[PDB]
Amino acid sequence: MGLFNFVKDAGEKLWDAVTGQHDKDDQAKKVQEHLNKTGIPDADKVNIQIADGKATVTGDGLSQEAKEKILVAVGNISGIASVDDQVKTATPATASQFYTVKSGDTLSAISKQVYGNANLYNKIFEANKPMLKSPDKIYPGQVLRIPEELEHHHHHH
Ligand SMILES: [K+]
Repeated sequence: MGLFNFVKDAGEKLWDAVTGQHDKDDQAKKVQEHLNKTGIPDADKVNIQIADGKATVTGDGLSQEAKEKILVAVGNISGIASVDDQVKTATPATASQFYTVKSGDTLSAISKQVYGNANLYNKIFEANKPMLKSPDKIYPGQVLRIPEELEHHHHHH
């Protein structure tokens, strides 16, 4: 209900994660820019803070999908180990799970893990977008956003 845990070393290499580059809001700056570069929706609706590697998102008035959306992009920074969600939602949306890619897994393999079916790799990857590069282009530490598999009966191919 507050903090989310991520990988640290894994994610977009925005800065020199070896030390933290320069300063707190500068680290955040990269993150904000990163979300704008990637094209993360509602990334302007929120706000990002950085505490060495503990990022904090805030904002209000978006959907929960938008909120977590930012979390993923912010929590997938090389240098960021976690994201403190402080952003508020104005409209009802479906909540998702967060799965961290392990060394050897593919979008399919993890989809099969989270959904029970690998064919749902797209639902994840496209949801991890535009943060995620490509399905088989994941990387160890990629905490992919796992949308809620509504009605397990049918749907899944
Ligand atoms: K990270």
